Amino acid sequence: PTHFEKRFLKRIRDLGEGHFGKVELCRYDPEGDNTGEQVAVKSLKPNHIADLKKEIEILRNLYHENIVKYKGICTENGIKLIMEFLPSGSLKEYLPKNKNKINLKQQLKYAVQICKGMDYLGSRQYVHRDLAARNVLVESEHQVKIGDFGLTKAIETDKEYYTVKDDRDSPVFWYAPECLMQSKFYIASDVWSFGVTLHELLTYCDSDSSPMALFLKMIGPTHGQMTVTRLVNTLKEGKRLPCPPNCPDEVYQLMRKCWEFQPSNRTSFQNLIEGFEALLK
Ligand SMILES: CCCS(=O)(=O)N[C@H]1C[C@@H](N(C)c2ncnc3[nH]ccc23)C1
Repeated sequence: PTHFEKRFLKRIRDLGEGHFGKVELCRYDPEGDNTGEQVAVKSLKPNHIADLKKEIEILRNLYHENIVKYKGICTENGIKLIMEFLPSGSLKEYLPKNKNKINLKQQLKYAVQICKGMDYLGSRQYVHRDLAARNVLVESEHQVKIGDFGLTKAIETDKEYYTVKDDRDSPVFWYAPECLMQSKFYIASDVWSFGVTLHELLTYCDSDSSPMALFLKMIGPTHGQMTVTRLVNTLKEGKRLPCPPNCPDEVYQLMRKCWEFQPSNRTSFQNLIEGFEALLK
């Protein structure tokens, strides 16, 4: 049930790619008649096998309505992670195609669902470290799920954070000051990334309004080396992503509470759930 044979995983197309990992759409077809189920397969790009094993162990341990469902594994010396496939794809793919169909009420319900999924992940003592719209999957127009855990780490025992020893290519434009200045990741650091994801969601994932595009227009291009320093300085000055068009004051105030410079001053996911639900009538 949880073991998928590689020869029967018929490649269809790519769903997404990282630096060292890729997610592909496959049809698991053991009958050879093309009636098999479509699944999302995460593997290693052409090791790092230990990190995919950790991700598998994390996802197998998560059971929640707003978290992509683990289905099993496929072995090669190598390993692949098998997950349910959500045909509507990420919010980055879905929102620009459905701008007219999705109103503020629906966006706020997605924000509650992501916070519920994140609060559940935090209760398991994990930090996601990669919360962005590209990682939020659309199950239906009424439901979303957190769909990738490639950077997820277990919080160091009796500590409030995880210290990254690598961070090779990480989503710096979604990162809190403590991640950028000290490589320390708190549950509060995910709260900051959430505020950035909420900003993406409210702009319908418009590429011109993306966190990278906006910050590249605020700071200016330098590439690779000085980007993080110039981002830290911009954040120290009190500059934040602006209020999206048609975002009400009440929603922006919640978003701004995700963006307090100090981790201890930020709102929690439980407070965000209650705050958004109070706006839903
Ligand atoms: C290492 C690559 C990270 S990434 O590319 O930034 N995001 C992931 C691609 C995936 N995604 C769009 C999916 N689309 C459809 N069904 C799905 N099930 C499970 C996943 C998934 C999330």
